Amino acid sequence: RRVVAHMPGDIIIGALFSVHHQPTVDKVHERKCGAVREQYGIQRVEAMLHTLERINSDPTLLPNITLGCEIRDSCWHSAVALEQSIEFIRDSLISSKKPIVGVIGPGSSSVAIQVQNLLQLFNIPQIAYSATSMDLSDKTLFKYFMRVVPSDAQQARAMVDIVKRYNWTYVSAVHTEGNYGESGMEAFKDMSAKEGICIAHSYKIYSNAGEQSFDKLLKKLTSHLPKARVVACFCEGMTVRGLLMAMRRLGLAGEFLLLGSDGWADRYDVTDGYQREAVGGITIKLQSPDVKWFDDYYLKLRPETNLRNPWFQEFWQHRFQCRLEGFPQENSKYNKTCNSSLTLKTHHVQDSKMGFVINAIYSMAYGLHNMQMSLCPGYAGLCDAMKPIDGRKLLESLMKTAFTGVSGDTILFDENGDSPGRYEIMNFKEMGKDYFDYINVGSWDNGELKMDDDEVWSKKSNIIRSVCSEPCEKGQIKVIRKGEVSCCWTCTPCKENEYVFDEYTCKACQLGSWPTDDLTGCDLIPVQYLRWGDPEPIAAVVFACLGLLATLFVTVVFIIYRDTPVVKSSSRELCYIILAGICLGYLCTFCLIAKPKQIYCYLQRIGIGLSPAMSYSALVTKTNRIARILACAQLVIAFILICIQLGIIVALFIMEPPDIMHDYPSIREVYLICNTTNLGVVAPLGYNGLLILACTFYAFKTRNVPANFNEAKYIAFAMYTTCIIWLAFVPIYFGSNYKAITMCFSVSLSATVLLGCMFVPKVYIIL
Amino acid sequence: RRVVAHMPGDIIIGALFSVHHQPTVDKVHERKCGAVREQYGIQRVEAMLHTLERINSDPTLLPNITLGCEIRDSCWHSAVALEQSIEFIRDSLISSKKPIVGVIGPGSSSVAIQVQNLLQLFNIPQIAYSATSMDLSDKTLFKYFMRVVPSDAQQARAMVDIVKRYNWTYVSAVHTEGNYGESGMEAFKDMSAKEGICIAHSYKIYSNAGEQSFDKLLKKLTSHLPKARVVACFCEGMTVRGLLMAMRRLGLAGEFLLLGSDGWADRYDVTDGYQREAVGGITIKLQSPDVKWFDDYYLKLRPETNLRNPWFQEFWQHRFQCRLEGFPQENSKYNKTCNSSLTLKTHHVQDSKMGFVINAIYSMAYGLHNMQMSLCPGYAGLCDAMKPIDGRKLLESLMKTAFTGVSGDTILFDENGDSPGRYEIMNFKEMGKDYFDYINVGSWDNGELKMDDDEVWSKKSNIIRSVCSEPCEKGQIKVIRKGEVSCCWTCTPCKENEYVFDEYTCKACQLGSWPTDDLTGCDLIPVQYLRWGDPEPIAAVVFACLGLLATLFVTVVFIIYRDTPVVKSSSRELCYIILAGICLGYLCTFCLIAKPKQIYCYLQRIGIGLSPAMSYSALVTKTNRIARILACAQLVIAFILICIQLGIIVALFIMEPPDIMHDYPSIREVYLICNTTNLGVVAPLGYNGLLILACTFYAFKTRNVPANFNEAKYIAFAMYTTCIIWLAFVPIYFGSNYKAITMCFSVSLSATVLLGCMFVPKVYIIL
Ligand SMILES: N[C@](CC1c2ccccc2Oc2ccccc21)(C(=O)O)[C@H]1C[C@@H]1C(=O)O
Ligand SMILES: N[C@](CC1c2ccccc2Oc2ccccc21)(C(=O)O)[C@H]1C[C@@H]1C(=O)O
Ligand SMILES: *[C@@H]1O[C@H](CO)[C@@H](O)[C@H](O)[C@H]1NC(C)=O
Ligand SMILES: *[C@@H]1O[C@H](CO)[C@@H](O)[C@H](O)[C@H]1NC(C)=O
Repeated sequence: RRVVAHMPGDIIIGALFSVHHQPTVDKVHERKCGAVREQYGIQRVEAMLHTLERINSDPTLLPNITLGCEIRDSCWHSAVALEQSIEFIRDSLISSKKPIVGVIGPGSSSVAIQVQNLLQLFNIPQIAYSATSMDLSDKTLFKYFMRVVPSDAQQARAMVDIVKRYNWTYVSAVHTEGNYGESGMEAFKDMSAKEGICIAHSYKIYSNAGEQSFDKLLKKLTSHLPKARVVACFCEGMTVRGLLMAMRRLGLAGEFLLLGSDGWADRYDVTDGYQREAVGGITIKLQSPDVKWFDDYYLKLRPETNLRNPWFQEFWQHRFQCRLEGFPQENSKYNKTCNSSLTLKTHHVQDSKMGFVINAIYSMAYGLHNMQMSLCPGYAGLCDAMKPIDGRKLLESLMKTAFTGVSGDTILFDENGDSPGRYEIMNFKEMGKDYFDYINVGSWDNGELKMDDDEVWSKKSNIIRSVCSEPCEKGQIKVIRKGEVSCCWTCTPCKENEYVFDEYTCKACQLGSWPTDDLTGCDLIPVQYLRWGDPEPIAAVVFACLGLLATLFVTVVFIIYRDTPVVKSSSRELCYIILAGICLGYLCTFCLIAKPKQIYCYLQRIGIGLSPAMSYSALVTKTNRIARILACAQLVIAFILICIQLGIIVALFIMEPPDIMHDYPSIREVYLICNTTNLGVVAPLGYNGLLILACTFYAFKTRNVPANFNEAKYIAFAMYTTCIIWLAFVPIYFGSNYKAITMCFSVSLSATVLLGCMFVPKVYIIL
Repeated sequence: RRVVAHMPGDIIIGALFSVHHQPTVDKVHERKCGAVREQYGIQRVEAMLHTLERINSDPTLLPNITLGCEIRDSCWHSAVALEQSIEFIRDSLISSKKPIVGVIGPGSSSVAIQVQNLLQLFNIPQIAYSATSMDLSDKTLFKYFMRVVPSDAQQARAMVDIVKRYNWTYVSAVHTEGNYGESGMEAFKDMSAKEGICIAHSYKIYSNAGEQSFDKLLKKLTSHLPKARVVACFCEGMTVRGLLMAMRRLGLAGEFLLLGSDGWADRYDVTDGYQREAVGGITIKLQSPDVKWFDDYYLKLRPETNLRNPWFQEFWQHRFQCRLEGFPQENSKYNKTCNSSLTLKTHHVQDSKMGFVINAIYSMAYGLHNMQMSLCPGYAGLCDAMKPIDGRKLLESLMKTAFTGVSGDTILFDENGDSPGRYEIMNFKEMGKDYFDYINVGSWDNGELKMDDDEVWSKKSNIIRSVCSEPCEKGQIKVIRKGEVSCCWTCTPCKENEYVFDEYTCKACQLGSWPTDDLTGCDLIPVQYLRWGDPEPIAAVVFACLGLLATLFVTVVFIIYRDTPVVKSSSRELCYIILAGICLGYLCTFCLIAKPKQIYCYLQRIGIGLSPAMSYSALVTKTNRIARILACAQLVIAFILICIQLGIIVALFIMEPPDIMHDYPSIREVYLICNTTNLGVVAPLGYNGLLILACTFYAFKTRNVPANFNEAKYIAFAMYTTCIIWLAFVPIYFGSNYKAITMCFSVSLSATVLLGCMFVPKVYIIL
């Protein structure tokens, strides 16, 4: 029964426009709707009527095709829209009074969803101009749905893009609870993980929550205020006003950067009285090019002339509160009559989604045109393959369609039947006096963000990067995981020996290698040289040189005077073995102090093994001779004893072959030593000790022999001193790391005491 | 325009019955349906007409309420059903010619789903009588849906229940591919995991697959034929025929137990010609009580009398291929006329879902009655709160409704708007000759399965339990995981020392504990006793006794004759120390061989430490005396030497305090020994060795002293033998576990050789 605005045509596009207000709870079953909507309603019906006239008058597309329409009141309520959609469907069915080819979707998403659920069963393509819910992106559930508006998912995309632009990490996130805000925050946090942006706490409040509730929410948000300053509300306007109430009450303004979605977009009524409260906030609007087409088509519309629109007349009486008695719709509500002088241009503000409506209409027109060109390239009108027009092929054409819209830019439909995003970023800035207002600060389009950074803050004193992680020191400071968020670093330095393995992971490289200046990596420290002017090495060298000079002098003296009683007092043949042993022992000091080559690794051990063994073998033979007392015999004994230690050295070579060892006293210290282990040093020392104990046993028996001018007494004393020195320096050797120096001093002083205690009396006597 | 069977009433229940056949592809847009369905169609319209008359005539419920109906052709096709549903909805809307309160759902599930998608938007409760798809169980998607039939999920439940009853694990599973079979197999495998039933391989074929494809499927199934014998097909009849073609071709019958869902339920046409092919198969049907109500209401229906049903007349001409020229529906298709004598009782077979239709009708009637009683307990007719009847409250009543159905049992609606399952299990058994047919073998109801096991196989020679895991041996056989399925055990035995920790997991308990007979657990083996009649212990005891007798005799003899030259030859005072040492050493043997008590742990070590040390201390003093040669002095030396070893024992007690050790030579052997470690045995042995070496050194000097009638020579020889024995038995001690026995023999023989070599000559001389 309800009146339908019917424009005649050949291919007939239906539409649902929210002409009347939502009926209250009392008339949900009767379904008597409220007052006529001005901005959302009749503007749109006039829009499509004029648009269809223009398309009818445009030879550019659909040449011999006339497009009619039916406008049915949608009342912004699901029930009424469903009634009207039923009327559409039955008309189309009984047609098979004319079949509806497609339909322009209702405003609200919560209504468009149900209308889609109904239309999906009859292959009726629907195009929406206001449905922005992202649950309509599915094609499993809503196959026949087309949007010239981007979903709220793309609002979330724009917000995350601008946050990325301003380089923030630890931002707070609140959202209105319901269909809108909840899903919006889900999308936002979905697209946050792809950017590494952290979220403080996904707070969730109503628009009807108490002032106390709002204050509690503000306190909860401010709990992390020092760290988190940018609060993204996927918020309704009333939520914004609630938060502003809370901010004025708590007085915690300034740090709270209110980044809002399409809530307080341009709606200053949201923030009237609270201009100072939320200055510097960032919001988003849909791009709405003011279309002059409708301005010209609409401002010249008088009630009498505009006969085609049925309720328009009625609208007049409500628009101006005047009762046009002359007009058939002589409503008794208004007292005064309507003056002919009263025009419509006054207070004329067109809807904020006018571009979208026109875009949807052209979208369907171009869909039909594309399908016509695909299937009817013959007759300029309706071909054979179009007479039973089917929704499947029309939707197929509509998926793969594009054109320049009335707005100015192109309209593309992706896989999910969504137009690309087209947003304007705006800031609630303050003027000179208390006249704060909204100003455009750039645009967001299809992914590319063109913001005007210089416009906001007017300087480089913006809100600090809300982050839980200050940039770590490039030296050794490594990130940690506090377990709270994914961007809360405690830049604790790595170990002195560690390097920067990763940004979040630290490691220390292999032994010997030490990190660089900035711990970029690590490098191997040079090995020790062991030929130095160090006091201890030079002291050893001086001692060895003095010993060599003394040995050479005494050797020469004893070789020349080989018949004197003083020389005859001792073995005039076996002393050469002593001299050779002593000289080799002295040269051992020089052997150790050099570059520790493989050949040197051989020679050093060879010398330090042979020379002491040889010397003490001669000593033990001499002591045995003395014991016999109180010479082609003892030579063989001495040779065998020397060969014993030579065999020991050979066996040690066989067991553990020498190689140039990179000795590591620490990990930050690298020295170069041969592979002489504990066994490799003890074994020669063991044999030397055995010979020394033998000498001690065979000489202690003759501790008090003053023969040859007090010879044996001083020899015994010196040997006791030598034994004491050996037993004292063995632990000093093992309890230190200056191994080469210790061996040098030990052998040098051993030979020195021996030579200086057995030969100095002899030299003094002879000269 | 399409003719609607309209029964007048006050509360009007619509219905959709598949009156005509599905229109072919050529007339999907024209929507001209095919021939009139007999079994599925007009039976049901007559059913509901008579049922509504009866409910109208029953004062038991809805006293002053008359129920009308509209029957609209459903044509088994989605498009026609949607057209008719649109008509219903528009009638109901314009009513607000009379409002439809509810609707009886279309037959097919693929049609009921779409009709539900349409009706959900208008609060129109729908009850289905044939929709068995389990995607309709959801209430998120299909809120206003009621089923008097159970879903296919419950067919899967029944199959899994019977498999559980017959106790099978490793069963093959095949399913028709599509809406039916795929979802059915999903449900079956869902409910299999709750029972631990394994699946061979979820094979998936069409009903249109080639004979080659069917043969390939049969080969794939038979690939596991020895292990898996029961093949559950959630199968269409054509799939069954395909599998039977394959079975006849391959000739792999017998082992293949065809457990089928509602495919070849009673449809012998599926298995005609293949009676021998799939004997012994198990199938399921919906319980269909043959309702005599409809039999009486329907058999007395003549075309002329039955004016209320519009197409019934037409049905007549198609039912009998006679053209009733007299009747207004004088179809020209049939040549012959209709004889008045021609009745309808011939070949009368009612539909297999008659009970379900009547149950649905009564279900809606009882829903209305319950809601009436809930809201209108006043006027016997329509109260105030019912005039604008709403679907929400009607569905609320329908959810919480129950009654005794026409079938005989109750109808309950759970949370998901589903009636409980009611199935009859049937077997394709063989008669005497080649006359194999279906026979009922029990029922399944709401969860309780009442099968007739004795009916099937007629003996205990059923199909073997198709399992991958034979029952493991109760001893130590543990299950494994081959990685193929969750019930493929290889009953490998556990370790000899292991126990049955779990059915699938094995473990071995703590040390010492050994498993029981059946490895139920483990128990601690008793410790060693070490007081035995074993040959070696008894030999030690005999030796010790002989030694004690000899020692006592010689002690007495030497005490009496304490002045003889033979006795005077040795120390006539120090020999008492020797005798006491020897006797204590002998008693050590008895000390070791007993229960190893804590006090015994003390005493044994004390003795074995003191006695040898004391004896050898006296020996070393004697040897020192001899060395002085070649007495209140040596007594103190001996006492000090004894106290040395006593202090050694005390220090060993301090370091490692004795405790009763459960010694474990192996894990299956438990002995009881003190905590005498290597150190605790070597230290006394070390001291003993030191004294022995001292004795050797001091006696080897006097190896050839024939004084006192060849005394020292034999003593030296015996001491050499003793040293050899010690050096030989130390490794024998360390290279064995008979520690107590070894110590006993060592000490006993040491004392024996000592006594028998130092004293036997003396005794022989004196007597
Ligand atoms: N964009 C709207 C608005 C929208 C929204 C989207 C989804 C769910 C709820 C919901 O309600 C709110 C609340 C606050 C801000 C914007 C929205 C749409 O419905 O698509 C737009 C037609 C609606 C209009 O202009 O009134
Ligand atoms: N039980 C049915 C039957 C059914 C089924 C269920 C779901 C999807 C497909 C489908 O097709 C098959 C194929 C073989 C066996 C049974 C089914 C139902 O549609 O509910 C029953 C009304 C259908 C009838 O009697 O024809
Ligand atoms: C982070 O943002 C700042 C401006 O706030 C700017 O330096 C740049 O966009 C980002 N930083 C770097 C190092 O690129
Ligand atoms: C497994 O099934 C068999 C009959 O096939 C029967 O023993 C019983 O139901 C099950 N087994 C046991 C041990 O209960």
